[PDB]
Amino acid sequence: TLMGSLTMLGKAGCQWEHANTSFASFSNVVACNTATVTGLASAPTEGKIPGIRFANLPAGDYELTVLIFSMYPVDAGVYCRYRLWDGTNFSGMAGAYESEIYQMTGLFSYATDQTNLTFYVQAQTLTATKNCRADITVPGQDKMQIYLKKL
Amino acid sequence: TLMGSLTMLGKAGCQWEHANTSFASFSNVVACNTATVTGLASAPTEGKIPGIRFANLPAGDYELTVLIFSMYPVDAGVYCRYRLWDGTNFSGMAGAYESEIYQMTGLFSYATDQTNLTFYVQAQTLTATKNCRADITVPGQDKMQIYLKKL
Amino acid sequence: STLMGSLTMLGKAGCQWEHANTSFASFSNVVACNTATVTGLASAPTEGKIPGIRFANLPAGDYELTVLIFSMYPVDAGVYCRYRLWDGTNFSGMAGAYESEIYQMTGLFSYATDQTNLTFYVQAQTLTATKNCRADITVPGQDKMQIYLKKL
Repeated sequence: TLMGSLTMLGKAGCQWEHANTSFASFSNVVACNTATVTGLASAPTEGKIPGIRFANLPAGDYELTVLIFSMYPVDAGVYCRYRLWDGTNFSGMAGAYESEIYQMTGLFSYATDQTNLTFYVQAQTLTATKNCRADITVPGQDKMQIYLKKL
Repeated sequence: TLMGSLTMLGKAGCQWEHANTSFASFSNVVACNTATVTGLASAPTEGKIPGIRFANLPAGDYELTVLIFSMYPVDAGVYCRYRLWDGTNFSGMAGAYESEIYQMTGLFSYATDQTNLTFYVQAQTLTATKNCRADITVPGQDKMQIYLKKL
Repeated sequence: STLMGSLTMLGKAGCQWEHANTSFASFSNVVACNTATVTGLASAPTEGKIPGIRFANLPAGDYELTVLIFSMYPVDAGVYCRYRLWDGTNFSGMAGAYESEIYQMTGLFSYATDQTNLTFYVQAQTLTATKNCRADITVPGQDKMQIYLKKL
């Protein structure tokens, strides 16, 4: 069932955020721990970000789960939408407003074998200049686990 | 294993609500898109609602997942309870108060093969006349994905 | 079957667990709670009627642990509580609450070798000393707790 997984332990400085009003992925942050991967999974070519890469994935139905402590809008009074994104399709949209997100789940289907397939956490802020954040800065506490189940 | 799935893409006017103080399913809204189904799944006989039907389902243990952006109480100051319901048992109860639900998960088991088995999202308001809502009115942003896994 | 086992506890007046540990801690036995119902490999935790599930044995592999519970929350306004799933060695599925509730937790756990006497716990931590974090299933016919482990 487990196609692959990716685990990133918290580390000072490992915080992703942007104020894009359109959905956008996060980008590499040098301070992050390298993620440990298993199975068919690898780090995204974009580097240390909330995401997971499958160089090869067979046709089929998949459930993607992101466990992250945690994601939230940085400022009060700001609404942030988050989604899981494979470059083409999205699933598992969620929102945060003076609140946090700790888990996202998405359903994805492929009729043909995939190559170089990356799943991303994306976010959009509903107030320009106000950031949406994914935060694993506290060692020993914060953690991200991403894993893909073949159904 | 993925027993079946049901996907409805968002569309203006496709929102469900009621103000029942007893748990109740939502009812057909004609503006909604026709859902697409895979595997053993079909649309509820009640029509375009948050739910999924299995004309036949083997004995077994099953995890039901509902991904939906989004469900919320229409008015501020109003508490809404939501549950997953198979006609006999409930699972995965959640609440909302000036807040949203994006996902629901339930565990259901059957000792014998089932026929005409429908799973429903149900809701109950804690203030009469004040509605609980499920809302997929924004095309390209909102979507409902319901799927059942055999454990 | 990938369902290694499950544990179910139906709501009952007085079945509420709470503490104010500033460090992550499990809950302890509450006498007013219903006894749990279990399936598969699972058993009730040796600590008693608590948010948790026990696996007297579990083969090496990868597992997803789900807790469905209506509900967990900080007792007081203005207090932040963290919850996490714990197997005595590692944690997963950390969640938080603040004038809000938790209804589901999910964790990913892996074992390179066969496990014996393995218990999974819901643990909590308050960020305001002396202010309780609670798991509440005191309403009969409405509240309940379902815990289950799936082999991946």
